[PDB]
Amino acid sequence: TVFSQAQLCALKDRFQKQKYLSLQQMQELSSILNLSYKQVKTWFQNQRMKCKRWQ
Repeated sequence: TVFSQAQLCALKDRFQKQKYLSLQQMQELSSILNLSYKQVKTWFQNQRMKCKRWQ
């Protein structure tokens, strides 16, 4: 239920390139990292909610 440091890098890496992923893309990314899609899905949302200028 808690992301490893490498996983955080990988998610943070993509978010810097893409604030908005498609459902197919979030499924693809959750497979690589071995995390639930819901987990990946929530992560991006939480991430976007922190700043106005990422919305």
